[PDB]
Amino acid sequence: RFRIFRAEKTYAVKAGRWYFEFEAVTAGDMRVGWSRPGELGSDDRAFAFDGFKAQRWHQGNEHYGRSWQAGDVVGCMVDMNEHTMMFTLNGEILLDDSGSELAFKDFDVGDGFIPVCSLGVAQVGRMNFGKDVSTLKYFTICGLQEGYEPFAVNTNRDITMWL
Repeated sequence: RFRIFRAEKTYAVKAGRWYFEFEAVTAGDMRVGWSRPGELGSDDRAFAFDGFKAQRWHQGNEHYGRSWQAGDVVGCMVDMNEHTMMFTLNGEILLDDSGSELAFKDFDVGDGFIPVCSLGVAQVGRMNFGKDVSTLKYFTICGLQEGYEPFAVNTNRDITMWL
């Protein structure tokens, strides 16, 4: 079986610019990206980078970026206002075959998104939401100046209020 990891769904983002990292400890079959709350990216429920085969997945697959080596770190960026997603591999922005840095675009906000990843057999990968921002490895190279916030910024609050 595959192991699927996701942020707590209450923390889904519907606006703003958000960043997290995924360390590929092994270099095989894993995927990482953004999931709606409710084969990652084979359907409409997630938008994912496949660093094993160098593909972007949403409702199907296309070549995008390049494959990881063990120890590489993927940066995952979503702009919920412009409706775009980008990925970096060791800080370098990945492109599709048309030369675009927009991994995905023009999606509907719906109920928002949470970070997600999938780990296949014998795979090891770790999401870092940046609660300790200094543990992010490539955020200062690409993410910080561009105005993306570490996803942990959205998960520090644990109280809600009504009336």
